[PDB]
Amino acid sequence: ASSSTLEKRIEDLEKEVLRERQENLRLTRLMQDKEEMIGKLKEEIDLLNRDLDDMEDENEQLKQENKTLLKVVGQLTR
Amino acid sequence: FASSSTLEKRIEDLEKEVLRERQENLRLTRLMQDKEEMIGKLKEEIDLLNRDLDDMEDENEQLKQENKTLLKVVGQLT
Ligand SMILES: [K+]
Ligand SMILES: [K+]
Ligand SMILES: [K+]
Ligand SMILES: [K+]
Ligand SMILES: [K+]
Ligand SMILES: [K+]
Repeated sequence: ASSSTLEKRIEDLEKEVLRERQENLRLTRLMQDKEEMIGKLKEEIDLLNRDLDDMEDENEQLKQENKTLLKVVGQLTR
Repeated sequence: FASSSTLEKRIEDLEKEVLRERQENLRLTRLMQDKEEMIGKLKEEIDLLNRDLDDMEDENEQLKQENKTLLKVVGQLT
């Protein structure tokens, strides 16, 4: 094993380490992005479910009003 | 100047390092694929909830026009 070949092996491997560290940094940051996205989506789901609950309530209320008005008309017909 | 042995160990160490960092990036890659799947399902859920909210919107409008008609009927009778 000649010292020149060894020194070049070291040079190459060190380049490699730097490269893969860059790639890992990239992946880590991307990971944080995906995580943020998951958070926002989950929040959006919670909001949508609150909206859905609100709609269920407004509609049930309207159905009871209709039931009442229909009942009234029923009385004005008999 | 560095010993052929010294160089051999720097090489040893660097190779261990590369293998380590590669394992780590593999881990991150798989974790990433997970995050993307998760995001997919969440977005799909958002689609279903928005469809449901649309359905509730239509039903809401139908109940409101029905309500208005009934009010009108009550007005014409008494
Ligand atoms: K070598
Ligand atoms: K290499
Ligand atoms: K890390
Ligand atoms: K060295
Ligand atoms: K090292
Ligand atoms: K890669």
